[PDB]
Amino acid sequence: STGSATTTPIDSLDDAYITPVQIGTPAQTLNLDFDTGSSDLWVFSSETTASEVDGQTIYTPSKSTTAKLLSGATWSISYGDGSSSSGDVYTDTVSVGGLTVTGQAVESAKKVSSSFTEDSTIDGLLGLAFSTLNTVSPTQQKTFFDNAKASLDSPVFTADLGYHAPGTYNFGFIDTTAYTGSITYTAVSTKQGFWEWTSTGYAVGSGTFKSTSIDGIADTGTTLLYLPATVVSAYWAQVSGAKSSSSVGGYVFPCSATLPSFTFGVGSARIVIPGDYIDFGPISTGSSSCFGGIQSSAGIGINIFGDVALKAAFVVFNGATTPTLGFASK
Repeated sequence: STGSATTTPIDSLDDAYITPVQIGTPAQTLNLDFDTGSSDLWVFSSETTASEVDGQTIYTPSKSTTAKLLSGATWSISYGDGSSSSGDVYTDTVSVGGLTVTGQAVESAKKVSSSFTEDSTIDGLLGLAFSTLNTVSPTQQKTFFDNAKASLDSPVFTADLGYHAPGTYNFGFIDTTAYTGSITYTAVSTKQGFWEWTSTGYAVGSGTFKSTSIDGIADTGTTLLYLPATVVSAYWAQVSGAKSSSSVGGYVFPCSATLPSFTFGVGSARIVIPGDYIDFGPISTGSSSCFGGIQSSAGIGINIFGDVALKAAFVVFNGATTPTLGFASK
């Protein structure tokens, strides 16, 4: 089997991407944030505290003839941005782009933190990291991809995120028309539960490539590119007037600037992030200070190849017995 679904930016800055997902019988369609940095499929629901729901579409398990309470199971997750959610668990039928999994754990939110409530466009998350990170207790549950894998034509999914435009998540096949050149594959460590890999270096603009190992994760659920402070300083030093602002919380730059590209290495191959992809717009409405799309990972503990990086590439998440990642230009 295969599946193919369009993913759409939630706003004009590509702050996140939403993909429609069918849950239950009859189908209830919710727009979920596909997140290769976590491993829980959770939704706003009829059980979510009413004051914490503000415009999201909810899953109502009582209206699904295939929903079953997973008795005793609870979940609770906290994300790298400080947001969180928790609740109980149902199993139900879940379909993405024509690919159907029966018996998928659908984690129903009883509580969500303020940033989830405030984002009316995201109805939940669909985790695509390794199932060892799934938070369900006392019986850990499998991700949608893990449940689907055996049925897929090939044990892979691909992320093709757009810049200021829709893109595609495919399951079970590699669309050879969706990229240019060849796909360069690189090793993955699953020891922390992430799609963790090692970039071979970077360049800023037309500058010479610096060969240096940068361990990090491919995370579709993180907006920006988080890299070591040395690398980030070298980038922003090329932008007149750019500075790290403790009050804003990262590097800012004059909105009048034209930004240089940033290149990252995948083995001997190179992925070029155009400068425009690094512009996240005014820090507050009407400001002439703009927020940078490349930020320091120093306070995280891990480098994160988020959407800024991934949207410049066609990315293969290869879930073969030994997982690997593939990157192609597009």
